[PDB]
Amino acid sequence: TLNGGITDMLTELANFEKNVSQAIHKYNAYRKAASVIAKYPHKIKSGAEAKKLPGVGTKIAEKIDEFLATGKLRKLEKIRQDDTSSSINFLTRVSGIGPSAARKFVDEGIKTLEDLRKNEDKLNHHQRIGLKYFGDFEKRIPREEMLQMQDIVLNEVKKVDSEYIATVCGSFRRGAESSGDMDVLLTHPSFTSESTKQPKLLHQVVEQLQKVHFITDTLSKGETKFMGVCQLPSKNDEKEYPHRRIDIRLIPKDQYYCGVLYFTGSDIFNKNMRAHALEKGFTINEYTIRPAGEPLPVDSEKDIFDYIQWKYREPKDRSE
DNA sequence: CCGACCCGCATCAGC
DNA sequence: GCTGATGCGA
DNA sequence: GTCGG
Ligand SMILES: [Mn+2]
Ligand SMILES: [Mn+2]
Ligand code: NA
Repeated sequence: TLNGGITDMLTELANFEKNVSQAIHKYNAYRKAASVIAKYPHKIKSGAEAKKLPGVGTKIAEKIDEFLATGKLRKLEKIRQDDTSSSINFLTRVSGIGPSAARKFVDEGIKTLEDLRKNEDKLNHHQRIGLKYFGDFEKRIPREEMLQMQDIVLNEVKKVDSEYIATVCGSFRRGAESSGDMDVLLTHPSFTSESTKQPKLLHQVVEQLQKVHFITDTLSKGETKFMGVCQLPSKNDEKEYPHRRIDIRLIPKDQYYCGVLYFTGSDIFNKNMRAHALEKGFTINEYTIRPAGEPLPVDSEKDIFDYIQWKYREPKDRSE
């Protein structure tokens, strides 16, 4: 329920705008109208009614009519049948395949996972992992596993250096009963915004997690960001836990809190809070919040909230 | 009528 | 080689 | 797509 009929239709319209139309802003517009209609409390019984809401303009209001009147969106119907667009859309679901490669692949007739597997040369490194773990990466990871996942990371990071500070942020920090990836925030004293008193700080952590057979594959690895694959150690004659995504960020200690607010999200919430900082006369990024002038001081997450006249929303409520 | 819409890493285009 | 643009995903 | 200059 919950105007679910509309919000699906919108969300579906959005995924076709990103993946097929490569119209990133129409995608955002649709998801937006969707997240708003989702908060509206009433059963929308009219396009005009929905048009009262912000984010709902005419076109979406037109579409709500066709939907409410026919239980169907003839555009969406056509799109779902369409071999080309159905494929470009599907392949996006492989990490490393955005809309741009999706369309290359379908142009050359590559349209399925089977077609991808027997085209391994035509896949860069990332897309080859994305295929190899296509299943696992769409599986949700239970909080019970998030915890097992947390222990290993905190345990191994301190084994490298007792001065590191590692914080699982993301859906996890928001109490969510299950999460998609493992987002992890990392800080060390040598790395500050002012200076980099030690190198390989991220590397060390990655190699250690890789030494203990926790991190199994790398998608992208820089000085300050890691994107990777990891796997709980299993038991004897027992099923192998699924392969899971993990993102590690090395934030300057001085900007720790601007990084927490950011890696905690949510993404809809983040753009919702960033878009309110601009109108309140501010710019908020994972490092700083600026007036764009000099770095405003920060020693709490709420500090950022008051700056834009926002009541502090406990991490559990930033699920927008 | 029209422009705006909230950064790190890999790969590629081009010099 | 190098820089800068683009894709992709946080 | 939607909104505001
Ligand atoms: Mn996450
Ligand atoms: Mn993530
Ligand atoms: Na993808």
